[PDB]
Formats: sequence, structure tokens, C-alpha cells
Amino acid sequence: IIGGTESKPHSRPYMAYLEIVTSNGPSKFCGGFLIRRNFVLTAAHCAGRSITVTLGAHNITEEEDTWQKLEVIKQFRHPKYNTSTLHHDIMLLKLKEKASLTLAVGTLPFPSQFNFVPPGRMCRVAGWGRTGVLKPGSDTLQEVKLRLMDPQACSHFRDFDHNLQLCVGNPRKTKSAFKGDSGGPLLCAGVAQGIVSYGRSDAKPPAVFTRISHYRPWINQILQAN
Repeated sequence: IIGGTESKPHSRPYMAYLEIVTSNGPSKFCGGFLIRRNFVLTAAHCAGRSITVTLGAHNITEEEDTWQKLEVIKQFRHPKYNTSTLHHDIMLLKLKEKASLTLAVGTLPFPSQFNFVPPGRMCRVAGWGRTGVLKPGSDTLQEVKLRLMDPQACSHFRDFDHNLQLCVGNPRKTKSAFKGDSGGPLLCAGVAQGIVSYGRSDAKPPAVFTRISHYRPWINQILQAN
């Protein structure tokens, strides 16, 4: 997260930290959020060999009694997830066991098929990603307030689509989600409307987020099929 501040500890109990093992140059990490006791929502771009989720953390380098680390038993990537258009950058993760609902660890509701959040709104995003273009990731959870932009603010991104994605962050400011923040949710008025997906390598906002309302039925299909 670029140009933000450290979250108050445990003020965002749905924040999930994902450790991912790839079939190549070791682990990478991602943000994501708990939607139900054994299900986390993240980006499809955060798919890997094996994944572990740490729930209830603030500083991911020092464990606390709030910590709950669970194994991912299955990865439901979006099948239309395409590495070219980067469309459908959403994935559901099923946990081997159910997280215990505590004040430090909680669930977040995602929107309905008809909740279409428009340009102008200021939403918040949290994460443990890089704090600058070539800067290390953050040990502590950071968060930044960002403005939703009109579709045109993002047309520099090949294949940007209004119905499926969100254009996030004012072009005139530095604030933005960045590498490492992938998978974390965008909260608008207390509802998760997006998922950090991608942006420029130079970290200049806007960055593109997955628009979740649109995937509601699919999330639903898997959640009901378990």
C-alpha cells in the first residue's frame, strides 16, 4: 500500500495474509478476506502450489494470541481467469478447518449481483504489500483511502471493462495498492466491492480491481456446492 498508514491493530478482522508456494522461484504473498468460516476470497493471480492463510494478524512477523493459521484444502480459481486480459481475477479458497470467530477474526459480507458501486465514492483498501516501487513489503497492516474513477481514467489498461472491473485511485495522487496487496479487498461504506487485481509496474494510480457484485452468482455456486 503506497502513501497510507498503519491500521489500528485488529480493526479489520477479515484480513487474511496468504503465503504461497509456487512451482518456481519460491513463495510470494497476497492479501485476501474471510467470507465464511472455511472460505477466503482473493485474486486468481494468487493461485499456487500450496497456500497457508494467517488470520488475526497485525504485524506478520510476531505471532500473538489472535493468530490462526490454516491450510488451504482447495483452490477455486475462476475458470475464465485469463492471464492476458486479466479478466475474472477472483478465486475462492477452502480452508482445511473453520476459523474461530473472535473479535480479531471475522467475516466480511460481499455485495449482491445488483450492487453497482459508481465513480466518485472513496473506498479503503488494506494490505501488507510494498510501500513504494522498489521498497520492501510492510510487516504491519497498512491501509489507504482511494477514490473510484470513471471508466476512462483506466482506458490505458488494455481490455479494461467497467462491468467486470473498478478503476481505483486519483491519477493526481501517489496513493495506491501495489505488489503484495493483490487479493485484498476494497471496502466502500463497509461493503467489499472490489479485489486488488493489477496496475502499473511504476505504481502510478489508478490500479484495477475486480468488481465483486458481478461474480456474486459464481461465488454463490461454489459456496453452495462447498
